Amino acid sequence: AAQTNAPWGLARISSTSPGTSTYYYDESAGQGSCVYVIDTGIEASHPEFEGRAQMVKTYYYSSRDGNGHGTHCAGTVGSRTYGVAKKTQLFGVKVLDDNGSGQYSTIIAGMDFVASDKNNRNCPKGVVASLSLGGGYSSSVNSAAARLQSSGVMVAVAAGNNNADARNYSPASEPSVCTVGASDRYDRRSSFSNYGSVLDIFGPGTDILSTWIGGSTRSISGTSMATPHVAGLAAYLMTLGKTTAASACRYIADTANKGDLSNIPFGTVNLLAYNNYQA
Repeated sequence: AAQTNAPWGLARISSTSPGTSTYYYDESAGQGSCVYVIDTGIEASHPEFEGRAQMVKTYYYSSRDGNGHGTHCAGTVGSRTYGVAKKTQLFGVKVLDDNGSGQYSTIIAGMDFVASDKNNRNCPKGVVASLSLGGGYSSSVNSAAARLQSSGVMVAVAAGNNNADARNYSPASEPSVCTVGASDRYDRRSSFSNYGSVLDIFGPGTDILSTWIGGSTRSISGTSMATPHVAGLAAYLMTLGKTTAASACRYIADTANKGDLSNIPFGTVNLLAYNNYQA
């Protein structure tokens, strides 16, 4: 399948070169997979989600996304126009308040929630969790992310936006999950992207168009935006049967575009997520 005039990041993940604008992908499109977006919520009523999104948990007075961040990330995973995996099922877990903040105890509870809640959902092709959040190093936060991964969920986490070594941030620094840095449309490391040996992969993160609250759209930047590209890619590849939740991060690294990014610090992987789709 081909989506013309796609957001640059979608085109990038199906291309061996920057500078194109059509996204190519197998029509299975993540059908039969599920992606949890652990964030500020999801505006599931947005036409872009087509009834495939739902809120399943909140720790606050509402499950609604009063911020937009979670809706944007969910759109990059799986919206019809802005999403990588256009037929996946999206499940929202609101661990962040409408200011975008959350306590680590709540975030940990949300991760353990997903590890159990997947047993209440129909995801025959597999389960992914996208975590566009983080703060300073916490062994308890890292352990929660490790549990979620161990339970059979492909965990993708943002590297962080400090232009610093991600070893000092959580859950970015957890070795067993997939830690995602950000790149721009010219294949440069995004100016704010964290780096370091704990990164597994880069995805598009600068000037990413996706869904927003109020049935709208906007373009924003962050490792928060790169992470759902990788989460959606994992769901897509799991639906194709090419990999599993336990092996998808390694598979994405195996099949990535290699050595094509600029300003990658020595010791950080130079790997850009790529779907290897041959139309």
